[PDB]
Amino acid sequence: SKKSKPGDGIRGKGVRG
Repeated sequence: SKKSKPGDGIRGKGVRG
């Protein structure tokens, strides 16, 4: 979800946490 972590669901743009 466009941050930094290895998965988001919107590819691996990085989940928000």
